[PDB]
Order: sequence, then structure tokens, then C-alpha cells
Amino acid sequence: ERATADTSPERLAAIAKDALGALNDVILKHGVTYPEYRVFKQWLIDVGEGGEWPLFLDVFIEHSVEEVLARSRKGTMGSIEGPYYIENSPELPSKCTLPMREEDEKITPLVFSGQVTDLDGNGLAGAKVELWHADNDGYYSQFAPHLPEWNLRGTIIADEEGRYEITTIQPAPYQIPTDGPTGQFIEAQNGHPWRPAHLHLIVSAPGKESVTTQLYFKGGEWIDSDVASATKPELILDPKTGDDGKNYVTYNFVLDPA
Amino acid sequence: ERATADTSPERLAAIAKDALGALNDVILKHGVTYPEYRVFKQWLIDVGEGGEWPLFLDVFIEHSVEEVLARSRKGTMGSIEGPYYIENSPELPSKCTLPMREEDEKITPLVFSGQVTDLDGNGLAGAKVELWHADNDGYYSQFAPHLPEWNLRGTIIADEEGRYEITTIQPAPYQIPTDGPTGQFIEAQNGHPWRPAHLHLIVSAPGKESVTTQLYFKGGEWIDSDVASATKPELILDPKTGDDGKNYVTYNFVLDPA
Ligand SMILES: [Fe+3]
Ligand SMILES: [Fe+3]
Repeated sequence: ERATADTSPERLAAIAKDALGALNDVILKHGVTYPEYRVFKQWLIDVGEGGEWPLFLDVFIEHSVEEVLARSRKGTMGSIEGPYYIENSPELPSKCTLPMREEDEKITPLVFSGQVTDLDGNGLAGAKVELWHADNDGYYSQFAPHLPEWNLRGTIIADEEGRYEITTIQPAPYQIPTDGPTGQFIEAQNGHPWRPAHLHLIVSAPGKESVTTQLYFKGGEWIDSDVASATKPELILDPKTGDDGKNYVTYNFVLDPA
Repeated sequence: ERATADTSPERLAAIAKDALGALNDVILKHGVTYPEYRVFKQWLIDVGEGGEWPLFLDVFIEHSVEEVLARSRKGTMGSIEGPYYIENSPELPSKCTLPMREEDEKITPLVFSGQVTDLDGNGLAGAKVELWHADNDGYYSQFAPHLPEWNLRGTIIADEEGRYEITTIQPAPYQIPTDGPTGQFIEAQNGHPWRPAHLHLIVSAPGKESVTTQLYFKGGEWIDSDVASATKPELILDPKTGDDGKNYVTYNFVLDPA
């Protein structure tokens, strides 16, 4: 139930030494003061009392952890998970619409097509696409009590050829939660709390290395100034609008061997 | 009631940028992994749930905050406060014994003499010495329910000449609390959790800059390997034993103008 790793005492000793040394160096570089130290201590306590460690770490730290993993991989680019992924979302056939409310129906549709392939571009049987994203108000299901537990969440079962056609709503930018210690941190430095419009996805196939990633939208606000530093040029979509007024886009996933 | 500072949005923006950048650089230098990231997130949450932010920060971070303050000062060396200082401890006359239990009486006495002076060595009227320290079991009053609220704590009123003669018990090394996330951190890297034997003191006088500091004992265990990195050569005492079997030492305090 609790996370574990095999990091030797020696490896942790070297990590800790550098990380503590770097922080101490910043204190010495900027002449950090005792009143500043006191504010910083109270702020660390407020983050914990506020349930905001997942939030703060995934905004400010996760992008480097993904950058490390990215060195080992040759397939589709990864991006950060973020704190809103939920396992075992209900399966949907390869052409489907995600579960949504009447209000969600009022949003311009997005029709997302593509194929899960291996590094050589051959289509993969047994592949699954797990999709989750925010509604037009910037809310995620299971992290807003008013929403049905699986709003805009599903496990898409790709066909024999690894193909999928998933219709949903067109994502919109949103602000991360700003009524706690993280919004305070951002407001005290004259920052902004916005992420660009995006889809979240986890893509898998028998005997393949899974990929966690995000997909963004050409010309969208906040792509060049994401608070989470999680956007990459290779992950920006360019949907074309239909005569039915729906947004259409094709995007393929490419998986490394396990 | 809550700590405050005047740090401009610009100054905080520069501090944050460096501090976040340094941490991200460590992740990239050591190839920190996703399971390592998950352990680190759970550990930050455990520190907060455990009431251990004062502990962890004062062991691993405070010594740099004091090193900053030390640049501005010419008097007696400072050291870290640590998390156990309590304000308004009961006043005692210039020659006194600290409050203690019968058990404490069984410990070799320590008789601490000296004078509070200005930078030119002139003795100061109105000077106070606030002393607090651990008992022979490594416990601090108000942070162990079995002890009287002011065990080994007092506000010493120096004489007209700034002089004092304070008798107490001879301090002993102790381990910091190790049954929580901080002891876990230390145990996973093959570290040790010991501080050397020490007195804690805050010394003041009308219109003077106060000094927070610690005093240590020549040849004592753990002086060269303090977990808190808080010892300095200039703060090591060399008590001489009497024919009464008590330890005797003289030490002067030297205060900067406010
Ligand atoms: Fe998101
Ligand atoms: Fe102490």
C-alpha cells in the first residue's frame, strides 16, 4: 500500500548530500534572513495541512522526473501524470464517446483518431488508451463532488489493428487550485496559476513499455507559460474543424518494448 | 500570530527560481526514478503528519540561515536555535541554580561563570542570559510530559557589571527523535542521529543586538560529526574539575549594537 524503491544507502547518501547542499547554497547566495526562514517553515506546514504535496510536487518537480525517464525511451514523448489519474476507469469499445453530463454536451466536440504502433510502425493487438481530462469549468471527476465518478474518464479498448476513434469535449485552459499554500506561493512572486488546454493519456500493449503523456492544442493560451513546465513542441495537436462544427484530429502512439 | 517577512515579489521570484532549479538539477544529475519520486512524495506527507517540519528544518537547513546572519556580526559566535526554545522562562538572580528534579541532582554539577560585555569589553547593565538544555536522558521540558514545565530553563538577570554564576547539570550527548520520517531518512542513508553535549543560550542587553548560540565541551563525542552541522571551534568549552568534583568554566558574551 505504501510506495517503495530500491535505492541503496550509498545512492540516497549521494542524492541527499547534493540536494541539501544546493538548498543551503541558495540560502547563502541570497542572504536568506531569519524572518524569511520562519515564513518558509510555516509555509511547509500549511502545504501538508492543506493536502497539497501532490499538487505542489507535480507542478514544480515532476517535469524533471519525466525528463529523466525520457532519455531511455524512443517512442511517443511522455509528459507528467499530474495528481488526477485514477486506475480501472470503465472500458469502452475502440470507437466510443467518453461519459459526460448534459452540460458537457454543450461544448464543441473533439474527435480523436489514431493507431497504437511499435517502434517499426506495426499496429498492436491488445492495446489500451486510458484517457482523462478536465471539464469546461476546469474540474476533474473524483476531485469535485458534484460530478459523476467517471466524467471524462475511460479505458479505451483498441481494435485488432491498434486503432481507436474517441469523441469527447474540446479541452479548455484552467487554473490550478489557488486558495491554499500553492496559490499563495505563486501570488507572492507575481506568477500565474494557468495550465494550457490538454488531454491526459496512459497507453499500453502486451509486452510493451507503457507511456504516460499529455496532448495540447495549437495556438492555445498558456502553452508557452505553463505553470507546470510540462508542454513539449512534439505534443501540440492541430485539430481541423468540420462542417458539422466538430474538431477533428489524428494522432498515433508509438511504444517501446518492455 | 503567523510569521511574516518583507520579501518583495521580485526577491522571492529569484530565490524560488534558483531553489527549484537546483532541486531539478539534482534529479537530472542522479537520474532519480519514478519509484524514487513516489517514495519522496509519501515521505514529505509523513513529515507533516508527524509534526516534524521544525525538527527536519532545524537539523538540515538552519545552520545556513545562521551562517548568513553571522556575516553581519562581530560579537560572540551564534549557532542555531533548534526547536526547543521557550519564551518568558522564570527570572533568576545573577548567581543561581536552574530548576531541576532530584534525579537531575545526581548528575555532576556544572558551574558557568562570565560577563556580558559590548564590543569594547565594557560590562553591561540590564543584560539577561536565557538558558535551556537537555537532561541526562536527552529530554527537554515542555517536550516531554513527565518533566516540570521549566526543568533546566531560566532567564538569568545579570548584575550591574553584567556578571553571572549559573550552576546546572553537565550536559550529555543525545539522539534526535528517530521513530518518525526524520529517523527513517537518516537510517535509509546509513547516517547517525547524535548531537554533541551542549548548552542553548539567548543573551540580551538594553539597545544591544541579541545573540542566539550554543556551547559545547572539549573532547566530547559527536562534536566532529553533529547531525545538525551546528558546532563551531570558537564555541567549545574546557571545564576544569574541582576538588568538590564539580565542573567549572568561565565564558564571556560579547554583543553587537542594535
Ligand atoms: Fe490536467
Ligand atoms: Fe539541543
